[PDB]
Amino acid sequence: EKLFTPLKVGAVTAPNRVFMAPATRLRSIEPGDIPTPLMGEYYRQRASAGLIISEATQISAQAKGYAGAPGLHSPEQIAAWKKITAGVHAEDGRIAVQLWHTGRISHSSIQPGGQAPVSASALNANTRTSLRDENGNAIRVDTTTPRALELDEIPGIVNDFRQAVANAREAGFDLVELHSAHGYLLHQFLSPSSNQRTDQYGGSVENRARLVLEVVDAVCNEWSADRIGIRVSPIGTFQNVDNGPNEEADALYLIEELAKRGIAYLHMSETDLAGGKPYSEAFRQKVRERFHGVIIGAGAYTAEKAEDLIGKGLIDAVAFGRDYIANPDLVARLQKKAELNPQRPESFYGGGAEGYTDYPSL
Ligand SMILES: Cc1cc2nc3c(=O)[nH]c(=O)nc-3n(C[C@H](O)[C@H](O)[C@H](O)COP(=O)(O)O)c2cc1C
Repeated sequence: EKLFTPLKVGAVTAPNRVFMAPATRLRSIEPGDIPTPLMGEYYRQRASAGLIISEATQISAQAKGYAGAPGLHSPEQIAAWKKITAGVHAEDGRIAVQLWHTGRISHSSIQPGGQAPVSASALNANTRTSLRDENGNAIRVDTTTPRALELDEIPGIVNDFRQAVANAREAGFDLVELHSAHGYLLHQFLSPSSNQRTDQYGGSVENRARLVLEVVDAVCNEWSADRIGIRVSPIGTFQNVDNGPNEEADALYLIEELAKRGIAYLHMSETDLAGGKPYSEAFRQKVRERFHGVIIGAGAYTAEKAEDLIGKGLIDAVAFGRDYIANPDLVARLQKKAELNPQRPESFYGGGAEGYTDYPSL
């Protein structure tokens, strides 16, 4: 078995390969998009993970697309996240913050000034996001048509990611994960289906990857490359954002470019929750030979699949989403081959302690 053996992940060392995947739970305080003591308890319960990757966290107010998702831009947010990271560290854990801009997967009612969200192009995502009703309960609402970012606004986006990483360092996170997956802003630029720009940020793969690579360079300069990871979902379709007709070639281009920066990790979200075609071993080899840090796989993994691919040398760690939602001590359960708690997906999004901090440890 290798799942329970240590792994150096940039500037930190994980004691096992069983990582907690990022999971939006939509329990922050509004107004202010502030993490809570209940969220600190949730993460503290999971601190035996080789690495915790937090729920997606806004880099700015404009980045917000879901009511209840936290930010890392305000002083009050920074102060609250400092308590959460302290709690994880008190339990000898490690925690990374996943940073996002939702782009067009958003709604005007939670944007600054009530105005349209932004994206690469002015095309509706044709999906829903999650708002809150007058009693604070999560509700699904159609996304608002976005405005295309003007060329002169793109430096501000890069600066927002830079500043959020600086804030993550102060807040005590061990690493950052850039959310370049799942149809959110960075992926909106990457994908030909959502990016119809005719400037240097659209067209060719080199132009479509331009923004994400500018963000990577900015955050590496702000902190250090050994503190930066990135989540990608480059094969398949995710929240109506496909990866285009040359998805494999384009993914390998992006990975080769990320490798030049010497970042800590590459986290690949292999399928969305509705499924998709599995990665071939050949494609995993092509990824492996292009990236020289840690590769994290995710998407309906079992311990068996993780051990298989780690032992084949194709990935270094596995991130579990829903199993970690329901099992705070997943590491111990997997080590002892114990049963897992049953999942309650009706409480994944919104609400309070129920379905959040009340899944028992062994
Ligand atoms: C309730 C829920 C919230 C999620 N939120 C995020 C998120 O904030 N960021 C992200 O990159 N993926 C998110 N995901 C995807 C998970 O990280 C993970 O890739 C996915 O659950 C598939 O893995 P699993 O079969 O182990 O659950 C979420 C999934 C679920 C079920």
